[PDB]
Amino acid sequence: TRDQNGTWEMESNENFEGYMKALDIDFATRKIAVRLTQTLVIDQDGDNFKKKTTSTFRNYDVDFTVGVEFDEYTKSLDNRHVKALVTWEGDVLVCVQKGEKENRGWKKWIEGDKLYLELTCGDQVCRQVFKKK
Amino acid sequence: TRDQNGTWEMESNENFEGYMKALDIDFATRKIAVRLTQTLVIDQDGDNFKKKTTSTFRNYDVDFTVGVEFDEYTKSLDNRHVKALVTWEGDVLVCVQKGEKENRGWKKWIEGDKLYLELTCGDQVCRQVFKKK
Amino acid sequence: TRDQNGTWEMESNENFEGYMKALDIDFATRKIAVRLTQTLVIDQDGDNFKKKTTSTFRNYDVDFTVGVEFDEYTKSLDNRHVKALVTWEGDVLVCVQKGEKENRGWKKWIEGDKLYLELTCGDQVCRQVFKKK
Repeated sequence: TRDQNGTWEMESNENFEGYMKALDIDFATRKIAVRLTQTLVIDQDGDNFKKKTTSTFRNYDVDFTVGVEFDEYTKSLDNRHVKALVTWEGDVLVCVQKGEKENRGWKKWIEGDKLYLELTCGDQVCRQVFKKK
Repeated sequence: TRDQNGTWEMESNENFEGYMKALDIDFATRKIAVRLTQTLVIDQDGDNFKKKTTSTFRNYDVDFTVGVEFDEYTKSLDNRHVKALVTWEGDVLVCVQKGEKENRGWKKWIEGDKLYLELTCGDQVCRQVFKKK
Repeated sequence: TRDQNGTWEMESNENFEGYMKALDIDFATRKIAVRLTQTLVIDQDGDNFKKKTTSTFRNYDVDFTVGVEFDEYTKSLDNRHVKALVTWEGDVLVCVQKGEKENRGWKKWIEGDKLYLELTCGDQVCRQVFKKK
């Protein structure tokens, strides 16, 4: 309970924009920091502390089952809650995002050794291609 | 010498926001770059140069001893000078940050494999949880 | 058919600024997202998906030959096109960037185990020091 010697990786975070706003800090810097995850390296020898804070952007996670409508909180983009439904269309993974936005969803399909992802939102359509590593 | 071939890690950086202000660049975009550290990989083949610039977030280091009041310059928050005093209250590491802000401090305690950090400034409290790795 | 379980690195993608503006988000956050590349780790077990998207900076690469004037599109700063010519002045690597800004260039020289970089634009000069690793 008193031994902080360790590399610590951040897993959550609460009222942080309010803490930065209370510290007299502006939009941008607040808008960056909300997208970062910190890592604390603490070297403690008795009463002596050495702390290092490393930042590396807020990883984003999504979990779903094909055919099971689930709640997708679309952070790192537009902090909205959307009901997502993933289905198989051949080998193309098609998704509908029921929420505040109309015509919100995406389509993803594998062609050979590459993954193609088409993002649809209203009138704007985003096509994305990924490379295997 | 003319041999710049090497991985170079940035150690300083002066008048850089002013350099961006002269380049016609605005607040926000400047507020990102001031929080970045670059690493240059220089590959020299005769008179041919190959440079790669990798950008990560700046790590911050703090060293203190509980019971010894020290001056903490909050470079990782809102560039302020505070006289900080860290004391043990049971097994909870409590800190008071005497400065321009009232009720400014933090508390840290280890509970199992997780680190809990509460940041207090006036009426705003920021909760952060870290996991051991 | 159907086993995309694998680490994917972003290589192309299409219209992203229009998609981000349509998602009700902009200003600071818009200026950052255009400079990031994501990598997706997909863990698929039958009909169960676990996806994690970790992001980093897109990084900038430059290739040139000393004495050969080339067209430099100055991204990661203020998106301008400058005619750049890099020449040796003793042991100082000097570059002139002919363009919209006057007296715009940089100089680079090795001093011991450190790399020194002075960035000049008009009246503002940015000093940067790198250490070899």
